[PDB]
Amino acid sequence: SWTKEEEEALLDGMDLVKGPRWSQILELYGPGGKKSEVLKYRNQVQLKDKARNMKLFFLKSGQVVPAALQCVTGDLR
Repeated sequence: SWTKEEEEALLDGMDLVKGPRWSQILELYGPGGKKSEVLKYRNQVQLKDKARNMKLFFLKSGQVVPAALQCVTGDLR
C-alpha cells in the first residue's frame, strides 16, 4: 500500500499541476475552438480572472459553487 514518500509525491505533483488547464478550454471555445469560438477574444489570464470572480459570486451569494470552480483556489480578489 501507499508509502509516505508516495503520498508526499502525489500531493506535491498535484500542487505543481493544479488549477484548470486554461489552454484546453480555449481549444474547445477559443479561436478555431472545437465546440465554438465564443471565448476567442479571452486570453488565459482573462479566463482565470473571470473564473475567480464567478467563484466569488457564488460564495458571496450563498449559492453552491459548481464543481469545476472548486479547482480555482487562493485569493479571489
